[PDB]
Amino acid sequence: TSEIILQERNSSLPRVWSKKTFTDATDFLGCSYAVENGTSIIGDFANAKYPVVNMKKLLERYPSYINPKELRTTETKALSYSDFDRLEKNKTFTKTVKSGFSLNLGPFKFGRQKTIKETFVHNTDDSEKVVHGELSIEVVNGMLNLQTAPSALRKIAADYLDELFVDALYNSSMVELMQSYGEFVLTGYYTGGRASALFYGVDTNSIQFDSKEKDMDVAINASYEWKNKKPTGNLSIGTKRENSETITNKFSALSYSIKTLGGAYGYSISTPPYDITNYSIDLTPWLQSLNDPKTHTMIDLQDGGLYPISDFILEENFKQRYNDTHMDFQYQESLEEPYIEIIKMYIRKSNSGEKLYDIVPVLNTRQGDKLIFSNPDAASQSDEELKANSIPATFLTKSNAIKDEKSKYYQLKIKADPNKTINPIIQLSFQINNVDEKGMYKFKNANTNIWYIYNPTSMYCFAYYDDDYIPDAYGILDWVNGIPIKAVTMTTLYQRYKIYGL
Ligand SMILES: [Cl-]
Repeated sequence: TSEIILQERNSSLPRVWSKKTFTDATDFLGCSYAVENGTSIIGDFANAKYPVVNMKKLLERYPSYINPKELRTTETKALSYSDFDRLEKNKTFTKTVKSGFSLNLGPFKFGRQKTIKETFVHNTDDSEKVVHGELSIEVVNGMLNLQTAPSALRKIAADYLDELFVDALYNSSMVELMQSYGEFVLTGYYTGGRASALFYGVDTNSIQFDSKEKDMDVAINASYEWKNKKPTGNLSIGTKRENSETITNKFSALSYSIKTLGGAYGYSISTPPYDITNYSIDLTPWLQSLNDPKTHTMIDLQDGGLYPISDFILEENFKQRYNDTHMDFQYQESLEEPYIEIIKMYIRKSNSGEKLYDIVPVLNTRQGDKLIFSNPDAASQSDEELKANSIPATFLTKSNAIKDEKSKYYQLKIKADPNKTINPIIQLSFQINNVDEKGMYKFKNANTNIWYIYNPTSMYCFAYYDDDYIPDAYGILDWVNGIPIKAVTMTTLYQRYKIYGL
């Protein structure tokens, strides 16, 4: 509203903010994993999407980053849940994600409900009577782990990312990247075969969450048979005769659908829904197909076997955006026009209680991050100086002076606005102190084709994949071409610099 342009985006610059560019069980490691848009079966190989880590390249240099271990066990787990928050009553999915990460369960819960609704015939059912069930039957044969020491993860980020993942990182929005890849990277899983069954019951007489869950607990447990459960037997789902009374005594209807993971002679595609007392399926051939380990696949996740994508990238702003987007704090559908806004940054309250501000250029990136170019010596200044930034006349002079300077390096829209505040001291924005376009060097990483432009006095760095369309979006191609080439090692860069992706 009181926004005023100080420089139109140079009109000869283009307006382009983006470009739209499993043999065996061990190949899932370092791939993205889809929660929201997957099958909702935890650890299901189908939810493995695309490679994030270039594993072949990594293992060619450091073979010890991978660590397989033979297992020979069987596992059954049953879960009953009256609603989609109760889905996580045993933290089944929660504990698969890296300990300490801020996990948003919404998408997982949404995906399960979406699947339930697609798997089971459309209903008039009174949700009060509804309870859900899940069964897992697993022949476990192996275990795969990627090294996850932070220093390992940084090395991977720097040099061992899949080039199409690097593409998505710089040529689409984080939103788009998560739609295509999913939200997590596979670091720890189990291999073998698995039968997975979902149940949908209408409890005849209980509406209490716990009572219905105990009813489902009993039903699930009366509804399958594993005789002689040897690892490394007969298996069937469905009740008959005596066991059917166990079900009908508590449920007016209980239906199920199964899906087998790996093996042969099973059910690769989720089955239509069947009444538990009417239709039984013999999985015996499928179970004994699992004696051929060639038929094995990814079947479940290790605790902490899923790492956020943010652990696999160096860029501060992408890391934060991934996190914020996952948490539903931010959502930019697609990359946009960058611009510098000269606005006010909160510093402190005067001894009269008055808010005092510095005037600051803030680069808005394609991704919509705000990179505040702060003056850390602004806090030293005396109250009356800072208060003079509230005078329209000093704002004119300073804003125009900053524009005159930054204009030498950036040909994008520069605007000023005396009524816009940005507060990084109390709060997405980032602070980069002592930004100075004159003090920079650059080098290209040969493995990844990323340019890293770094200021070795102030310890900040702007990164971008090597396609001129990007510097052109910021109208900085001239400037960057003039920047002298000076290599620094990746480890020095990420250990000693803050890196921001343009
Ligand atoms: Cl049926």
